[PDB]
Amino acid sequence: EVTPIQQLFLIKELKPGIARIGVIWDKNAANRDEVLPQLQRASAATGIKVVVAEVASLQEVAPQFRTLLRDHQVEALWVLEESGLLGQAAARSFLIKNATQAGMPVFAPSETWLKEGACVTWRKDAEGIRLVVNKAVAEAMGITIPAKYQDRTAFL
Repeated sequence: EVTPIQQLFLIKELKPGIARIGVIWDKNAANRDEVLPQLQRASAATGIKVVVAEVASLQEVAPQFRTLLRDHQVEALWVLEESGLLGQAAARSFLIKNATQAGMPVFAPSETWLKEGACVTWRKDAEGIRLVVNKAVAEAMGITIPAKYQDRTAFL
């Protein structure tokens, strides 16, 4: 319900200064032809370069993540859905741990990721976007809440 471009504009204010972000995309997720060109348009609109790494199985997750880190030097990890592989505990734990140990916040699609170490997720209410924030991690990662959302932010 929060669109990819709305998400990337939020990310721009949550981690200000960010210039490169990494997306891990499940090749078996729905809507690739919609989401993936929207990411490139979001990139041009926001000024943040978006690099997408696609994965089909757990053995692809680790090498693809390292490509994002060494080849592209991304500054955050962004996961847009968790219907399949990214909804598995093994993939979720791997991505959060290796992102965190690289100094990268994780912007995640559900509170399950927050319960495991991700920084921020979001929801759309009648009064607009609301943020859900892992207070412990977000404080350590230097996440900043835009002024409009100060009153629309819940801690896990």
